[PDB]
Amino acid sequence: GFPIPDPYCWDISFRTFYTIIDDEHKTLFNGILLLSQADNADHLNELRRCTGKHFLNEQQLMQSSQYAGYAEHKKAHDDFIHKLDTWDGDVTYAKNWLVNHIKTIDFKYRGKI
Amino acid sequence: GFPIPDPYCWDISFRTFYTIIDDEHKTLFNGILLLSQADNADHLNELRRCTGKHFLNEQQLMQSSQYAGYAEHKKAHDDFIHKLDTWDGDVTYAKNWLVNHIKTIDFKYRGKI
Amino acid sequence: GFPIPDPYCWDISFRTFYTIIDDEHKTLFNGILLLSQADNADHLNELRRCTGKHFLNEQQLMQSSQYAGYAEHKKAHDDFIHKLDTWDGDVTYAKNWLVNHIKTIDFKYRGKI
Amino acid sequence: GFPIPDPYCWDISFRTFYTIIDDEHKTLFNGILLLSQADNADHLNELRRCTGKHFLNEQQLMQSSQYAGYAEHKKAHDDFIHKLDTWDGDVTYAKNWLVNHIKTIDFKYRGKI
Amino acid sequence: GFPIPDPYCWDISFRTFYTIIDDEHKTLFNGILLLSQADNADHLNELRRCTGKHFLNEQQLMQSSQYAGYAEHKKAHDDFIHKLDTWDGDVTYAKNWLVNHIKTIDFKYRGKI
Amino acid sequence: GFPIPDPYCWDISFRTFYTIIDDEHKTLFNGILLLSQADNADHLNELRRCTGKHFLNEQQLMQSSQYAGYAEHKKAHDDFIHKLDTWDGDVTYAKNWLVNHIKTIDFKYRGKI
Amino acid sequence: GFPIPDPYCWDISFRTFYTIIDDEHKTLFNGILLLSQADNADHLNELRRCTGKHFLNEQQLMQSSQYAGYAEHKKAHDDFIHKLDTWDGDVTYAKNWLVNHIKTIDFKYRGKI
Amino acid sequence: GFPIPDPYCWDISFRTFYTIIDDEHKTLFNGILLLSQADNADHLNELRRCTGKHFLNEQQLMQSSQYAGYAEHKKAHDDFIHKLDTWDGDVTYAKNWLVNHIKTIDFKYRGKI
Repeated sequence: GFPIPDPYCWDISFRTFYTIIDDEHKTLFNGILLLSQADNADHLNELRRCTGKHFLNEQQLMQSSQYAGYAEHKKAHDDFIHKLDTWDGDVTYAKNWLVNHIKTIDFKYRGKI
Repeated sequence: GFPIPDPYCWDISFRTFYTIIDDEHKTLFNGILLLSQADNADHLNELRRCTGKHFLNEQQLMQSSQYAGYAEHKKAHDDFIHKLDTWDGDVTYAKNWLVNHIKTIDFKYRGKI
Repeated sequence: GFPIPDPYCWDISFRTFYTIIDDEHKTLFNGILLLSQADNADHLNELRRCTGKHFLNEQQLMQSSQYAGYAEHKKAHDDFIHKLDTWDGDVTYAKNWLVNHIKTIDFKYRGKI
Repeated sequence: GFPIPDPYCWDISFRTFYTIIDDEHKTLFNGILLLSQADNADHLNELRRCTGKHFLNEQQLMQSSQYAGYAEHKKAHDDFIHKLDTWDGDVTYAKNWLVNHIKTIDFKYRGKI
Repeated sequence: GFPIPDPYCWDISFRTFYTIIDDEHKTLFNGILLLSQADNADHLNELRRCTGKHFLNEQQLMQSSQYAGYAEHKKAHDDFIHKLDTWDGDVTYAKNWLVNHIKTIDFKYRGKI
Repeated sequence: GFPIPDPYCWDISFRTFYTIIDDEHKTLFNGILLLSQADNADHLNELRRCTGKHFLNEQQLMQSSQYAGYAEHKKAHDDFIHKLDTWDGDVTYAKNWLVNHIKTIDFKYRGKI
Repeated sequence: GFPIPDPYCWDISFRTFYTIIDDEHKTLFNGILLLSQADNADHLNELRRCTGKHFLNEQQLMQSSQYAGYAEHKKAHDDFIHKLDTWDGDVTYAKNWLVNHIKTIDFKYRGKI
Repeated sequence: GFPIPDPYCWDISFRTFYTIIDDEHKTLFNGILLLSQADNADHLNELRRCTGKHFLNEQQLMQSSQYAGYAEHKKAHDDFIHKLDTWDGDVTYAKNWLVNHIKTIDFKYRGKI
């Protein structure tokens, strides 16, 4: 278990060293913070758009080097989209999910893509 | 039921806030107006090309954020192409179809893609 | 000296056979049509954006084949941008300008770019 | 004169309806937030990179439609780059600058680019 | 039956009005002329590369507007590649094939893509 | 001093091993061939377009690797554009020019760009 | 059997005449040399990334001209990735594999793509 | 003052964490290695091409985030191009130059571009 930032914002400990990836991640932190402030459709739309987009871009980056962990990673992503598409308002889950995802799954592709 | 513009041209009430989308939509209004002036092959070709192109671009935009309503939207598009490919000269149908499509189906992706 | 379409909308007599160019032209016609219905800011912004975008894209297209008539063409474009930036509500001027510009200046690059 | 969000993070009141622009803005907010926590080099590099990248992309976007307010806008951007290149630790200035810049200068191009 | 140019070179009667397409077609005329001069591997390689490339690009152009005749056209292309991949030295067939293909199959997509 | 192919068409002795470059060259040969059959405007426009496009693309290619012989090369190109812009019907000049240009100036960048 | 360079580095005998391909190949020689110096995860990651990327790019190049040997070539590539993904430390195999691959399989696409 | 790798090949101590940059650097190392084996034209062309291409790409990368140290960096690059354009066979200079350039000038932009 990694610490959950408060305020729930990206910090340099999340750096992957892929600047486009890092810049997209900042948008996912932000989407989750807005929902924590107000659980509404606008905020969910914002997060869901940024998530969908980030997951696809990152997947494309993985495929460009035929990354061996692509299948498993894509599955993790798809499971989170499902959660956003069946949103129940569990912001705590989302806060945790994103921190652990970056620091354990994204961190495993560093130097391989 | 939304009002059918006369002359059958795009107005700012159709704005989606995606400038490329709006610019493509203007070409679909125009294609339908020409057919209303003269139901010939040139006019149908023009509309059919612009429709095919717009539908594909918009679909690509939807996919870039893994838009959850993609499947349903694509199906709506494909049904209209079919109509254009089996054209019977029913310009009234087309005039209605396009107004309702933009204002109810396209308007639902705003803020999500 | 060419006729002014009424309603003020693109027709196949304006085809340049550059589909990209034709599709952008359809947006300039629409832009002038809106102004002709309501001379306001939303409508002028719409024409202005489309005009600026079309003129630059067309200019790029000319540059790609090192078109001999570029400088003269670009000077024509810049003059019209200038009129839009100092709009005076002279919708008749604009209806006229566009019709002649396409049918005389743009028709000139066909087959050369 | 606009309120400063606390915590210093992007919110939907800043939406420009250009998703690319909004997503880059989220990175400038985060950049200023880091500096507000720790005024060090890692944090300033992060803000500086994101700022330089966003300003140039936004500038390109303005240029694509030959935006009339470009020169004034670019001069605003260049002044802020300059402050970052001679950073003085004035985090309050930066919090302020960004908020007003978006809500006044960037809001101005909406519908024109 | 259309006349077979002699020398076997592209002329403006083959124009499709798509400059990229026309420029690629010129390379197919050339590939067939070389083979007519000397039926060797170099010449076949040249034609086969240019054919493969042209067919794919043109197919991509067709798909961008969801051209209704794509399937039939692609099949015609694939049948010619097969011939090149099982080359028997029948230059007369190839000379005929290309003239008839452009003037009857390619000419049918004009204004639709 | 190189032989002039008859018929005036590209052959593999002109290969530069840059497939893009070779394919554009084939269009310049064809352009000169048309003029050699009929010295008219359709034919000159065709050569002129292809020439302008090829020279700029090749120039870009040179620039991408910061080619040392660029300035000299570009000056050669610009002189020939100039002859085409003041065409005098001297088809012999053109047949000659192209053959030597490729086999001397273009052959020089091989392996350096 | 072709000679194995020592030091295990790319030389001009490996030239394919496709500069992007040659530049990528240099990265595969380097990846294998590092492993020969120290069989660790960093070195394997480096080679595996460069291999995955090169194989995909080259495959894309093959497909752009509908290269007839694509299937067989892709299979050869996939078999090598498998080896890297089940790495047993047999650097000798890898040194041999790459030399023979370039000089017999890659060399067969020259002039065809 | 950094050690010179022997054999003169890239190693992970040179990583900048910009995979594109690292992969281009590997080509400069190889270029200098060839010259170190045979001081001829094929080898110098190879280094020169790769150097020109890498320096411009890296320069573009710097420009994309409006890097503060660009002008100083570009001046360093241009000096080395100049040495290659007036090659004197001083391979020791080159081995040295590259090692220090990366480890001092290039290492400086990390995290800022």
